[PDB]
Amino acid sequence: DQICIGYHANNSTETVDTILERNVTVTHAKDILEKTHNGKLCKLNGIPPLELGDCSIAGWLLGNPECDRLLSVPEWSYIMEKENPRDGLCYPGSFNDYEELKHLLSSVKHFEKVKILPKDRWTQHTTTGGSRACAVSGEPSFFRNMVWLTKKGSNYPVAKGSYNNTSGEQMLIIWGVHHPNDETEQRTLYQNVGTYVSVGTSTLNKRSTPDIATRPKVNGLGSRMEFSWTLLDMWDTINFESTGNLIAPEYGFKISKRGSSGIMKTEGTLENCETKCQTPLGAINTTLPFHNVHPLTIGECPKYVKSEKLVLATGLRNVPQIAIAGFIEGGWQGMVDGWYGYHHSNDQGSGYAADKESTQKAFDGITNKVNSVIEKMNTQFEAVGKEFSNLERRLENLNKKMEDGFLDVWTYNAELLVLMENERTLDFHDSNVKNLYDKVRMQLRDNVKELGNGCFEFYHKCDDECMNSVKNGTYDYPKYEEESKLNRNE
Amino acid sequence: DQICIGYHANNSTETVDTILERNVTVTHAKDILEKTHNGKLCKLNGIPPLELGDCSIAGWLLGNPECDRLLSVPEWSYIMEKENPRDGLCYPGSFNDYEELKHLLSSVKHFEKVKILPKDRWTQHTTTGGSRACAVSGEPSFFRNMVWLTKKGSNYPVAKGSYNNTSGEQMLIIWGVHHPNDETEQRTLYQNVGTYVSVGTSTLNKRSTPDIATRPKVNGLGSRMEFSWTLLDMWDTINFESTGNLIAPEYGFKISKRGSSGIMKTEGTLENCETKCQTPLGAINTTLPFHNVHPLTIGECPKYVKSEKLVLATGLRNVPQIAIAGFIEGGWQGMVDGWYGYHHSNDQGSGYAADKESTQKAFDGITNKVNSVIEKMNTQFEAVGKEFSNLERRLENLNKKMEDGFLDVWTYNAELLVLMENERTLDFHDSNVKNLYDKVRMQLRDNVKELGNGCFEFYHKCDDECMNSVKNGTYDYPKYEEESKLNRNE
Amino acid sequence: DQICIGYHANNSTETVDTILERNVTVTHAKDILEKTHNGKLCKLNGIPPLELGDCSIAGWLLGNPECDRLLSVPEWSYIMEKENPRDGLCYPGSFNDYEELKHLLSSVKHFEKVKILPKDRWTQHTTTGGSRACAVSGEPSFFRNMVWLTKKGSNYPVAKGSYNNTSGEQMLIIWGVHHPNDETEQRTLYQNVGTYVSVGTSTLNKRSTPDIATRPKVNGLGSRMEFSWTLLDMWDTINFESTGNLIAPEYGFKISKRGSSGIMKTEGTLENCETKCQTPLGAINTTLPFHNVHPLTIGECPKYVKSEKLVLATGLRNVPQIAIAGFIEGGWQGMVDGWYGYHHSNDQGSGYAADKESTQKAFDGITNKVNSVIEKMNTQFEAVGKEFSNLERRLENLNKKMEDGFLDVWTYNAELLVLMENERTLDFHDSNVKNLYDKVRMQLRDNVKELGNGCFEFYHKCDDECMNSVKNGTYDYPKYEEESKLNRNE
Ligand SMILES: *[C@@H]1O[C@H](CO)[C@@H](O)[C@H](O)[C@H]1NC(C)=O
Ligand SMILES: *[C@@H]1O[C@H](CO)[C@@H](O)[C@H](O)[C@H]1NC(C)=O
Ligand SMILES: *[C@@H]1O[C@H](CO)[C@@H](O)[C@H](O)[C@H]1NC(C)=O
Ligand SMILES: *[C@@H]1O[C@H](CO)[C@@H](O)[C@H](O)[C@H]1NC(C)=O
Ligand SMILES: *[C@@H]1O[C@H](CO)[C@@H](O)[C@H](O)[C@H]1NC(C)=O
Ligand SMILES: *[C@@H]1O[C@H](CO)[C@@H](O)[C@H](O)[C@H]1NC(C)=O
Ligand SMILES: *[C@@H]1O[C@H](CO)[C@@H](O)[C@H](O)[C@H]1NC(C)=O
Ligand SMILES: *[C@@H]1O[C@H](CO)[C@@H](O)[C@H](O)[C@H]1NC(C)=O
Ligand SMILES: *[C@@H]1O[C@H](CO)[C@@H](O)[C@H](O)[C@H]1NC(C)=O
Ligand SMILES: *[C@@H]1O[C@H](CO)[C@@H](O)[C@H](O)[C@H]1NC(C)=O
Ligand SMILES: *[C@@H]1O[C@H](CO)[C@@H](O)[C@H](O)[C@H]1NC(C)=O
Ligand SMILES: *[C@@H]1O[C@H](CO)[C@@H](O)[C@H](O)[C@H]1NC(C)=O
Repeated sequence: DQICIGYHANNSTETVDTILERNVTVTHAKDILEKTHNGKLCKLNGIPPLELGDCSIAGWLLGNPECDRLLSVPEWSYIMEKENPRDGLCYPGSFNDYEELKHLLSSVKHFEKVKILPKDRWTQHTTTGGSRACAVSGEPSFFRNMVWLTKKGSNYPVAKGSYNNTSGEQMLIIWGVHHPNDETEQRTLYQNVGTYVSVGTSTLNKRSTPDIATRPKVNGLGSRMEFSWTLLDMWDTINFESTGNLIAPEYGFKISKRGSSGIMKTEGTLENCETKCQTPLGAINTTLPFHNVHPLTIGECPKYVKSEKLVLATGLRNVPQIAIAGFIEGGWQGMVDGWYGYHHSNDQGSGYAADKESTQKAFDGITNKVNSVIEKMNTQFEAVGKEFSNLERRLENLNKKMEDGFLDVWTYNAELLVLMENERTLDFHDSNVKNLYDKVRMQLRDNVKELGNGCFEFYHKCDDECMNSVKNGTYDYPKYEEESKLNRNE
Repeated sequence: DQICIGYHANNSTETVDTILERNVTVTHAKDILEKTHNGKLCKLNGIPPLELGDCSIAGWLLGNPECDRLLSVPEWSYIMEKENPRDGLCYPGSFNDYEELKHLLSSVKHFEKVKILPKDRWTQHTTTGGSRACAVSGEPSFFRNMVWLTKKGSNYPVAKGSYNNTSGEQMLIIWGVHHPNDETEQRTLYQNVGTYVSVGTSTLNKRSTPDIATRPKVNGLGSRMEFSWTLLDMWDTINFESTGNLIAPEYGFKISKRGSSGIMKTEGTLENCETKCQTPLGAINTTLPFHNVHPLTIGECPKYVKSEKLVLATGLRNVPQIAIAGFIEGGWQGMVDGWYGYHHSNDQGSGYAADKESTQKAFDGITNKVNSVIEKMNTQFEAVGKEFSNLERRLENLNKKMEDGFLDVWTYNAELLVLMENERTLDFHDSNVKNLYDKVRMQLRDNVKELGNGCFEFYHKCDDECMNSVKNGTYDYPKYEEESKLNRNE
Repeated sequence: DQICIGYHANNSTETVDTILERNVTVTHAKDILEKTHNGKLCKLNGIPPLELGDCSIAGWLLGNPECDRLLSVPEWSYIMEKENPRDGLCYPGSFNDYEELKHLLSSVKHFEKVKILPKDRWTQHTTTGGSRACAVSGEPSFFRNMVWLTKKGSNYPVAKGSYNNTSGEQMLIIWGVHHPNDETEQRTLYQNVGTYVSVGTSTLNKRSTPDIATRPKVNGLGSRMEFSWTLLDMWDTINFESTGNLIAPEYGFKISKRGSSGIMKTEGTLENCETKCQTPLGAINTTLPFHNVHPLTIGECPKYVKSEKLVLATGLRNVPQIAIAGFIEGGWQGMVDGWYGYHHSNDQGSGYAADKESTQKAFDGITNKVNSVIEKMNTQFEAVGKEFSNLERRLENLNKKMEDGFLDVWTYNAELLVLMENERTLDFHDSNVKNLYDKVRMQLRDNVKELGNGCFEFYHKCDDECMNSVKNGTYDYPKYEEESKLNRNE
């Protein structure tokens, strides 16, 4: 008769990394890093994004004639913009606080265009001005959401306009100021020199004066146009007053829906698909705590790491070599129902077996460990992306260094955690096997003979019921004291 | 004769969490998180705070007529301000670089008011202006710390004034510019059109021109007042010059004391205590590495975590059940003098004991562990809290993201550290018990018989001195070697 | 005849720190923190720095007469500047966006000065102005890279100038505006009142008006000069137009070489030495992952921490005290071959030996642990250091807070890592020795008698070949079973 204690081995080729060893083959493993994507731009939670195409945000809001497909725009989940859009400001100029406007748009999901100043109200001025830069079918034209005021006859009276925000939400209003190239242009367009443009709300007070100077020609013109924006609160009034050089708004954008959104810089096209996580390269469908696809992401997505491999060991170490010995020589390829178990060879045949309580405890421990590593990570809606102007380099560097530092910290945390946990579980398995061996040895006492390979040779004749009692921890030592004593002394 | 090796158990119900198991009952535990406060706003280090009430910082510094109780304020530890103060700028207008001024006030603990420009020196102007917006008992009034200059007769001469900073410390000076509603108001107040206000120091050069336009009525007036502030260095001069629309200062604020302070947004009223860490909800009396009361604190306070439980295990696992058995079947409820011990049973009675060396070593190790966990955390006087305007949303988002990232980093660190250290301790105790058993077995050798439940049956007769020796570590094997061989063979 | 198992001891006094106990003496240890430096300012990768001396960046770029040595500066690796330089703006004034220019200079390694507007093209103006502030050898002078335009006779015509950037790279151009003290000075210099300065590029449009007011006297003058700068793109034009108060540039700075440089604030002088890492206190010459010299470094430098000691244990605990006993009583001073070994004593002699397999496994384990700790840290180039004005205190506080937080996080990480891995290394060594003892006992079975101090006593007579077989792992139990059974019973 004979009983042996050993562990389980299979044909797996999965390897993990520990703090003491590299490339350790294991029976089972779990990957906690996602490295794949579908390479497509899809809908987020069932709502399609807003595809700007070759247009810019300023061109969309101002009403560029080449962006006429965006006159009415439905609800969106995020905005897709090209890195260097072509159709922006057709008339050369600037746009004050552009990055602030984009950041505000990062948390707006829908707009509603409202006619706040009808074009026909300017009954004392000419409202049909145009330029060759914003030309449609050769003929000169202008922005579709703005009105250009010009003298009627040889008179430019004071232009006054007001609007009381009775819409129901905050309103975004954009106006502009014209900077001509020479005094002849100023006198031909506005008939007076020394003009002003005045805009004032309950919390805003701005006055601007045109600048007349020769400038390098952009898009064929030496003139410029400066645009400004404001947010009109509910039940608040905006006033306009100008003696010349005023580009007046005809529409105002009301914030109809609010939420978490962002601007994605991409050159692709929307495709028919759905997802819950979106990256500039493609969507992610995963349930793991890490990924290394792209730092910029929109939606509820796992943390981003600069790691090419993060594998948690779950099973034992694969050292399969092997009367039949025990755990000392190596693992077993015949035990296919548990991690740790027994092996017996008596008169009524032989065979393998598997201990239940120890395997259950080890399995529960490993499951708790992996769940604790996974669920201890906070996931929220992250839309990390910001634009800075050419005079805001220090702020941009600060933002970049902050993101880089946090990324490095989390990379170090994940790597060290996995490296140490793999070593601990590998030692845990050996400790469990040794504990089972010690328990069996203590329960058997002097009635058996050790062999040095994890196997015990019995002195008495142990049948199947006695082996079952041994495996279940119900061995009756007194029942075999007299029997085993005779052979031991002989 | 029996001598058993075991550990201590009690009737505790405290539970700790490890990385392999959850809700593990322990004999002793230590809490390293505090979740309680007294809910009272009250003194920091013996210095009462500055309670503004319904007044804002701008209203206090300018001298709003509704804040006359603040015209002479003593030392303070921190400033208490409401979220939306009611008595600020009685005259509608704006304040330039308001948030920078508040940040500067975050490091000032006392002000001294110095009369730098007496009201009676303006002998060629009228210095009794007022408005219905700032009215006391119905009659018009004005800010108590500034002078409104108006034409005398029908002339407004050029106004000049200067001050040389001979006070011994840095001084804060505030001036304002008036923006009328129409030309008639400008003519009846200053008699001139196209005026300027010039303020200049060694490192400052500012000139402003009033803007005349129709604006929505706030507090009944279409006019606005714009205020600016500067910091005048020691032995430096400030120059004022204006042809109209100048609100001139009468007082200056010199920084008498400097230190660490802050602005707390609460709606409560000062009460009586003597604390050292203040939160907007209440005070904290703690000696623990962490807390979860409120993020924004003033003083030296523990690190803030988004954790509801952080308990460190400092004792053994509580297995209640135990002739008398050993550590195989569980712990003892009758050994009340230590962690690891013995239990002997000879003809002269049977009682418990306690090994002192092992218990002392384990106690020292656990104490060093907890002190290493607690004492490596750096604590310092932190006054987190900053303010941003409507046109600085990117900066606000950057600040919030930085604070949140650091908070999650520390949360993960603390939770993982506690989870691992609990397993380390629970394995340490079992290893110590195993080592004690192994040492006793090795020094006893063949003279005893094992029983598999943790204790030994003696072959000779062991009196009290022999048990004292085996506990001591000076058991004499040759003394009983001949006697032991006699009964072992039989 | 007996054989013992023990470990290695020596005369070292190195000390390490663990999490359960402090001040542990180890046989071997590794220091991973450098605390030393040369104390000199040297050349980075063979390229000497730019020594500004008593000059500022503005003084060097504008051409202060005292800073006449920095007119043909060659390529540099980093810039050395003083905290309060003496030779800056000789004529009192300001410099708009000075900090942005200083930040841009941290990514430029060479400037080429090209003449864009020669001083002789101003045929209708006087270009020989000067002041007593910027005086050389008593006679008045001015900046060497700037031109002061004044009236010729009693006329100041419209001054126009332009330049097309055909140099081959981006250009840095600096201009200025003069602010006089009284109308008499303005009439004496420019003959016109109500002048302007206009500067325009493809993406820039600026207009300035002189300010005439009485100011405190700095350097003997009540007048100021305001300087501004731009970055001209390739194939772009800059236009200058002025009716007065224009300080036109004569040279433009071409970015000839771009890289990663920085500005170091020091009061020292350059010395003849080479280095790869530079700090304001000296140069670092290391391979270690950490240092604690100075937070601000330029080059490839280890991470900075606030620790005074970081030592990794790579050996055993030094407990030297010893028939010869084994590992129960202490280490051995005579077994200088490895870490773990045996001592044998038979009739053919006695001596010490070592087990090569276990020692090698432990050695590669410790080496792998050390390499894992050191190599996982990411290093790169970062010229840490930024400047902020007096109105940007919140931004400076944000930068300081972020840097301090990251430094604290990394210090905590390194300290806890060192403690836990030291503990695990000591436990590793103890477990290895115990495993060797268990292996020998298992292989030798009943032919030997245990003694309790790590030594076995053979029942048979074991010669040198049998001892070598025991060390080898090929001890033949049946070959000695018959003889060993005879002596044991008697
Ligand atoms: C571990 O395996 C990887 C590939 O799986 C190999 O690149 C690396 O060199 C291996 N490491 C060692 C120490 O053999
Ligand atoms: C704007 O409309 C609201 C609601 O009708 C009204 O209360 C408010 O007085 C209006 N504004 C003005 C300036 O009349
Ligand atoms: C995403 O993965 C889940 C697996 O949990 C699967 O059920 C689902 O169909 C997948 N969806 C897509 C769009 O691939
Ligand atoms: C263990 O299994 C044996 C099988 O022979 C059975 O007799 C015994 O009652 C079992 N004991 C327990 C506690 O399940
Ligand atoms: C642990 O106990 C708490 C309450 O004491 C309970 O809320 C929680 O669900 C328990 N966890 C498990 C895994 O049983
Ligand atoms: C201001 O006073 C100091 C000393 O009181 C003096 O040195 C300085 O010259 C004064 N300033 C002026 C402009 O006179
Ligand atoms: C126990 O050991 C100590 C050694 O310090 C000795 O002084 C004492 O006498 C011993 N006690 C007994 C009962 O042997
Ligand atoms: C330790 O012994 C070595 C001999 O190998 C000797 O060189 C060294 O000086 C000794 N150190 C001390 C502190 O005794
Ligand atoms: C550890 O050794 C150092 C010597 O470098 C000593 O200063 C320190 O006090 C020691 N630790 C303790 C706890 O005494
Ligand atoms: C500047 O020079 C480039 C070629 O070097 C030329 O193409 C461009 O037209 C020039 N600029 C102007 C305004 O003519
Ligand atoms: C720097 O360290 C290296 C170590 O390899 C050494 O050879 C070299 O002389 C050192 N140089 C200086 C300047 O210390
Ligand atoms: C010991 O093992 C080595 C294997 O490398 C073998 O060559 C040698 O003969 C063995 N010697 C003895 C005495 O077993």
